[PDB]
Amino acid sequence: PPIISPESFEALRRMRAAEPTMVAERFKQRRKRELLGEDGKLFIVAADHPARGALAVGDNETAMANRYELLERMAIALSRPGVDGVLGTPDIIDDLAALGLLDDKIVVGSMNRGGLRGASFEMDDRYTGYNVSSMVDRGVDFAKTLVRINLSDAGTAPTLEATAHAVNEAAAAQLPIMLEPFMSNWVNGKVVNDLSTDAVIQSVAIAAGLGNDSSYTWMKLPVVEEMERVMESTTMPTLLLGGEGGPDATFASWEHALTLPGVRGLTVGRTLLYPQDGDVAAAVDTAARLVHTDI
Amino acid sequence: PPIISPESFEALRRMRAAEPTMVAERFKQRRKRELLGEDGKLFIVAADHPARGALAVGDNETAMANRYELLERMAIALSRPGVDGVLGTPDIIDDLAALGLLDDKIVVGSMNRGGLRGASFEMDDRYTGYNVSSMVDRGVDFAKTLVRINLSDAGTAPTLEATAHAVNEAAAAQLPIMLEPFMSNWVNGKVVNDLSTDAVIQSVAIAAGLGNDSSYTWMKLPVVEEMERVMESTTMPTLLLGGEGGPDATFASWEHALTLPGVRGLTVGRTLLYPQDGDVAAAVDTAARLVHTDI
Amino acid sequence: PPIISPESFEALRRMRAAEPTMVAERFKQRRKRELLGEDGKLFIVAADHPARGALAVGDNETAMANRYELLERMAIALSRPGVDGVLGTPDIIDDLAALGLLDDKIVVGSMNRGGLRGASFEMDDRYTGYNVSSMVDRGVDFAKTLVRINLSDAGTAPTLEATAHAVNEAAAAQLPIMLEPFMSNWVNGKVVNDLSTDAVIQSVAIAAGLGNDSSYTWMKLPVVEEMERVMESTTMPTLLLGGEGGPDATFASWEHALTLPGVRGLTVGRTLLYPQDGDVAAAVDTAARLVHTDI
Amino acid sequence: PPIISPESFEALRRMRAAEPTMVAERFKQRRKRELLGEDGKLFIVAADHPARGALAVGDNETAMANRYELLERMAIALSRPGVDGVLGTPDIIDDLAALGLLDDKIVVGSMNRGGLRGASFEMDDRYTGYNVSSMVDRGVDFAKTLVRINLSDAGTAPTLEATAHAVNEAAAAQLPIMLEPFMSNWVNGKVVNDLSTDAVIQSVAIAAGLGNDSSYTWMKLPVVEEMERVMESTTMPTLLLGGEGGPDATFASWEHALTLPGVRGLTVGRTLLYPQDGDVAAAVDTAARLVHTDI
Amino acid sequence: PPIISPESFEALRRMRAAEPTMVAERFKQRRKRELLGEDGKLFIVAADHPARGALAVGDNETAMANRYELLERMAIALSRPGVDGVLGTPDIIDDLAALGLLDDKIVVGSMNRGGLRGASFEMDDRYTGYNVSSMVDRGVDFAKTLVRINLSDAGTAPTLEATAHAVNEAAAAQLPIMLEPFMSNWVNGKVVNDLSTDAVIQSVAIAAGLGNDSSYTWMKLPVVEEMERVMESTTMPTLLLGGEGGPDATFASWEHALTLPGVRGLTVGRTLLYPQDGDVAAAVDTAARLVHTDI
Repeated sequence: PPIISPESFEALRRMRAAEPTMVAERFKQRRKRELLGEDGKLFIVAADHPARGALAVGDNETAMANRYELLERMAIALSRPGVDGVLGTPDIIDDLAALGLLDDKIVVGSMNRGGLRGASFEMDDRYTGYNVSSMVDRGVDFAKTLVRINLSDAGTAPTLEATAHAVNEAAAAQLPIMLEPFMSNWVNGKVVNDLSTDAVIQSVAIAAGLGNDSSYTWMKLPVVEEMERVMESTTMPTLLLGGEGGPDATFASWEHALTLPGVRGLTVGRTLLYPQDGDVAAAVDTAARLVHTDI
Repeated sequence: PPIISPESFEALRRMRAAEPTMVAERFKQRRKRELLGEDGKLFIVAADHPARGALAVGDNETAMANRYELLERMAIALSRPGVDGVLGTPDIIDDLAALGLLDDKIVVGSMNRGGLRGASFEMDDRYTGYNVSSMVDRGVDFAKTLVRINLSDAGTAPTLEATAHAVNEAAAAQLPIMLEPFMSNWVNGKVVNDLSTDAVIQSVAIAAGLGNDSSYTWMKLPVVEEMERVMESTTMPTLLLGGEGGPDATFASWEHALTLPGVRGLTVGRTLLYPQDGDVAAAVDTAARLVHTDI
Repeated sequence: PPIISPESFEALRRMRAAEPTMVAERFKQRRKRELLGEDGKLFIVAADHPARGALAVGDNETAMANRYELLERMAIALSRPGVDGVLGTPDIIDDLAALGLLDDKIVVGSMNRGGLRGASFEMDDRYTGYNVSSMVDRGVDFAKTLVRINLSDAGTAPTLEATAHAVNEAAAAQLPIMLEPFMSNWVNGKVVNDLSTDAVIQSVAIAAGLGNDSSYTWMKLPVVEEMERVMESTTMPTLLLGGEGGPDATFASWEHALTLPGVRGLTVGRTLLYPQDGDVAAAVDTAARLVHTDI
Repeated sequence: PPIISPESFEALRRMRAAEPTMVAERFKQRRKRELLGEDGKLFIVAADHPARGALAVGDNETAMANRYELLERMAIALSRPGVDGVLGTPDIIDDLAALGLLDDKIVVGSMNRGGLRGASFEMDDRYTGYNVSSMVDRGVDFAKTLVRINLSDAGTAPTLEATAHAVNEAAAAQLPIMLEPFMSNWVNGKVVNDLSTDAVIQSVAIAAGLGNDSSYTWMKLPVVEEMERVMESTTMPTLLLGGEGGPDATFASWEHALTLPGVRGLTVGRTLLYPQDGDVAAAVDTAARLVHTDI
Repeated sequence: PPIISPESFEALRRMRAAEPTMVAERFKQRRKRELLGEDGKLFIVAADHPARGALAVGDNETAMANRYELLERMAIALSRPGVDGVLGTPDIIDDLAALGLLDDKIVVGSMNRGGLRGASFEMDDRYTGYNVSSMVDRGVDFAKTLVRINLSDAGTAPTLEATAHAVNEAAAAQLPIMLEPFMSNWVNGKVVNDLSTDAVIQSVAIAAGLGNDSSYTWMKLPVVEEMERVMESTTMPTLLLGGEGGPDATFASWEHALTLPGVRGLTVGRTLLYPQDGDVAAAVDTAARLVHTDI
């Protein structure tokens, strides 16, 4: 049985059209919760890919292209016990908020989506989404940024500076800010993130230094080879991401990394929503029971 | 018998040189109306092309080049029952304002016209027209932006960011903002919008994510192949546009798309004004009865 | 006998050097007048070319190079009945002011001179002179901008946006702003304005759309082929300019265009200051009698 | 037994996660001291390299890559008598602060880290770390900037201007600001600082002139050939840096330069932390006794 | 017998190090004087070259490289009767101020030094030194700018605009501002100023037009061929500069130009300081008597 009835969607569409003020109102009447629960772990489902022009999972066009299904898959994930929140661009969060599915959940807002997938300028990842001002006003609990560092692309320069400014603002507002770093290179006209252990470590050392106050910054890192060595890179709270996809082996790598010093949980998207098979509720539970061992 | 006598036009010119404050005065004394009527549909005639250096329809030079005829054709459209409003640049609106043609009408203001037609820099569509400040002050009811996304042109970058800023301001002022997205490519030295179903869908996913609050943003989309699939791209209120031209087949495609979830009406220009045959009223009427079934 | 005696120039020099405060003081004690007289026509002499690195008339170096003669020729023009005012950069206006020659005259300030003549960057015409703030404070009556639109030169982009900002400010301050549009192309490494009828029309449609309020904008257009057709381009008050030079034929073309709808007068420089024969007063009077026909 | 225990690091990781406010609080409760002691000399240990993407010492990857060891090595240095303070990016200082290791110490904050090591854009060293605002608020005692001047790289331009702005702010806040100048060139695709006597002198003359008030600016120079001649370049307080590494000869060169007019001490990192032998305490003490001879 | 004793210099360094507040204090306790004396002439010694990376005079490296000798040579010049003041970057002026050599002297601060000598970007002469704010606060009496205009170098564009802004601020603060214009070209990879009569004239016409108020702007021009014709370029107070060097012939050209309309004196550096021989006092007294005929 679907979490969102076609009747609720009629109300959502109908709301944005004639009662736009209700989006913000329902957002603020939202029941808030502490960032960290009793077990100090966090599990967040991500869906900020579309806004960056990335609808693929294994299926290019479809998958994420259909916003109604994206919302349904999200609603399912959020209904499963263990999921603390969601990460999304303003258009995704407002819908979920309007639908009333964000009570007692953690909302993470994606700030920059400028570096569109496949763009000649995707290293110049400009800040096009949430900004601290709107997050503070709306009550989102967490901020997130994508910081891809391409040494041979001048576009990285303005991105490093803009990220530093984002941290300045986030820290000053005492708003936790999640940075997703990567060392990236142009290979055959496409951007490929370097997932080697040393590259990840170098990206963390760089990202950690961005901002005039790094007391509210978290790391969103990829589970890579030799992960206890990558974790010796920072003292900052870290959340793991589940990229491309590959299945049991994937969950196993997370389980191991999840035990490392400083790791506080997961912030996965592509893999949990749109699993290789047809069972979102199942995939989300696995991950969930991996983060919150229900002690 | 023209809706606009040469006397009215004499009064228009004279006023602009003699009583500039009057333009604003007549604009504010304008009778306002609710955005959405009883049937919740909207039909708007567009004429913001000239300011972007695009006077063609099938006739390059002429057509739109003559501002007096443009205004007449507009006056006719606005006089026909069913037309809720007009979309134009400040120069266009001011004239329709001082000519007393704006009663009970919805005014949409074009914001960016920098990406001139045929320019080497037309992907760098800078904000050269209306801004939220002047719209709020003047009382325009709707804001509109052109967001062409060209993955191989760096000019797209600053346009994405400027559009995000426009939405920030529009949302904060609770001013509905209409975004016209497109995926565009350079082909033989000219910019061509990709009207394939998947391109339109990708452009919507990107545009929707622009801004720090997307609770006041609408979509202005082209009627394309497989349109019920394009509409599964957003939950946002959508208005259809009638590009180039082609006639009965055109109206038929609109009629079908007009039934899709979330579609709220039309925002057409080139086709309704400057109809192939000689009758703006007839063409404007055909579309009007398609948007408002006179229930 | 010159309108300005060396004793008077000596004082001008002494003042600037020894008591700069007197320039602004004499400027504000200036007797002001209504923009439009009883016949609603306007005749302004222009001299803002030097600041743009353009001293030629038919004579490259000399002509305008000598500032003292430029001022004399200006003083003569301003002394002839019929001349309502002058257009100049701050350095030209201040001198004419400190010399006490601006009483009961309309002052027009040149805003942008960045696009220097012969520069590889002359399409990037930055705002280097008067700004609305100083004009409002000083009491200048009119603002003027050069808006050359070169479709193949990226420099046009920032110029369009800066011009839009100038109009924003001018309109908000209720300060009339004169835009001089042109379509320009690079030909043999030099910038040449396209004076064909259709190009002028296209430039007007673009310029008219610049700004968030176009209720205070005027047009400064070149007398071109088929001018009653160019005038069907806008409803805005227009002033004619006399470019290069060529003499009786020139005055005749102005006389004809001067009868067209919306044309309010002249804003000529090179041709009346600097006449082929040397008689400024004669040249000026001819022009004046064409503007104010003593009706 | 390490200065920092596993228990304190765990305490740290947990503070950053659940009590982020404690970082700033512990920072402000910090016991402050006068900039210059009784002997007027200063000895500061530097560790702002990681944030710039430079983890090497003789060992590329490792060395600085492990943040926990970096902090330990820092804790050791700070515990040795003679060390007045530390220079670091916000992430480094924050950890030390939380650890309770900055009492009676001088804190210097690295301002720009944009010019990443190995980047095509490393001459465009943007301001990505501490800014005067956060330093004044937090109570850091000193500001530091890297000013590499590459005559053939346009990126130097914005760096010179940004550095000037940093000095403007630092001076206005009466915050001492340390500039590390260098003349740099591209050699075989890599940036190499010119350590010749004349290059260092030229860099000082340039750096000294940056800012609208140079009454709070210090110099951080490299010990080079003919150093009493380099010191005849400025009247400003200078601190010496220990670059690459090379050992006894190194200490000897410092000892000599340390006697020159205007030299006030050391600000060394790579060499004292990460010495060729396994002894941070030994290396640090040797340096400390070179700065404060205990008169 | 040096003007600045070594005990004075030691006191200067010690001040910059432990009492930076004193620099500003001694600067403000400075005895001020009227800009123009009884004879209305002005003689200023310049030393803002180092900050621009230009230490040469005939001797590359040395000459200006030694800041202590530079200050001594300056102290000598300032001690000679007839020298009204000095032009320098903040680091230069502060030292003199702290050394107490600025009483009853005119202080001119150099604003821009970004266009470093030999840089690929030296036409992009950014504002890196004094700004109006700090000059007004400190009490400097005059502002100075270098405005090199290179028609084939895009870097000139931002320099023209930044200069215009400097004049805006200087005029608004009623602070005299000195502009040093030049037409420059790239010749064999190096920047060479065009000293032909017509080029100088063209540069003046351009510079004079920069700013929104040119009632406080002066000209700093080079003594060139046909100088009474160059002076017919402006009505603005002018000061002559002594470039490269060449000796008796040089003084003679100044003496002649010094009689021209509008010329108010000298602002020379390279030549008076570091004379071809070892007689600073002798070179200065010559220049002084030339500007101030003891009357």
